[PDB]
Amino acid sequence: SLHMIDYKEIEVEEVVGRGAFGVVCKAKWRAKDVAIKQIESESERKAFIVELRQLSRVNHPNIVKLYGACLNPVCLVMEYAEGGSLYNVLHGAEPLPYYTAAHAMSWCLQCSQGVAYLHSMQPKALIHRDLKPPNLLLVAGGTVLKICDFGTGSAAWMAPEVFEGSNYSEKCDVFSWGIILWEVITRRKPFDEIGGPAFRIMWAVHNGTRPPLIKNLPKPIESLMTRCWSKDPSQRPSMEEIVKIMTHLMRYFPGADEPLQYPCQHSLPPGEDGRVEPYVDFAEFYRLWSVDHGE
Ligand SMILES: Nc1ncnc2c1ncn2[C@@H]1O[C@H](CO)[C@@H](O)[C@H]1O
Repeated sequence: SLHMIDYKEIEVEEVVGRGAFGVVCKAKWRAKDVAIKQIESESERKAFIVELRQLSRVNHPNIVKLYGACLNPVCLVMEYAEGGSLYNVLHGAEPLPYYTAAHAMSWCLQCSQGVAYLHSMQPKALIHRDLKPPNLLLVAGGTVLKICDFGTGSAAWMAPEVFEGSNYSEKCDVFSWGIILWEVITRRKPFDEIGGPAFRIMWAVHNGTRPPLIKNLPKPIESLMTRCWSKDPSQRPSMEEIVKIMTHLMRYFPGADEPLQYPCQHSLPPGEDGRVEPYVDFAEFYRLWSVDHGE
């Protein structure tokens, strides 16, 4: 429930991308920089309407803010994520930014906060259904993360019970969260070594295949990550529990407030061993952890 806008007051600019349906472009509105997604032929009409009703209910710090809409041509006027997508930060073009373990953990904590808010909606919970880096936006110097484009999304982040058509719950979003955590820690695309048609990934994941273990990952983070990957949905933690756990771990990950400002020359040596090395460094975590415990 909120704000209307007339297309004639919006100055469309360069296309910034295309998601599940419409097309997102850069733009201006009332001298404020905005981002807008419009339809490209009805059919997206139905979907766009659902997005409106949903987006009109949500109000949270970690979810893209909607400014208004319009059926003149029909489009959403959202806030412009200066920082771009998390996909582009991770796997984008040449000058890729350097990021730390604190950033990675912080992005994941903020993601779970936004999703925990959706899962706690009343009358009934909203499931995202399409959690993946292309749908995670960064602002405030790549410091603050926000979720966008609700499913209502490649097979690399989908919970197996979802492809198999079968019923599913908010626990499908918890599975995607687990994969995104592996992905920001290793800075590798999940199942990139499978490729081919999507059905080859679905088959692998359906038979129990998960992203390779990370070398030297902290036990408390590894256990949280693998629990989210559980075949059995009921065995995955709730998004609320993930928020509590991640919040407590952040105590050993200081520096999440620092903006992304250094360009890194990221290598990436695959060689399918029996594990992968993390992109981020956990040496400070262990030292700060050790200080609070025994080691
Ligand atoms: N508010 C926004 N600001 C900047 N880019 C956006 C926004 N919403 C969606 N996008 C872009 O939409 C493309 C298609 O969803 C994504 O790759 C993402 O970078």
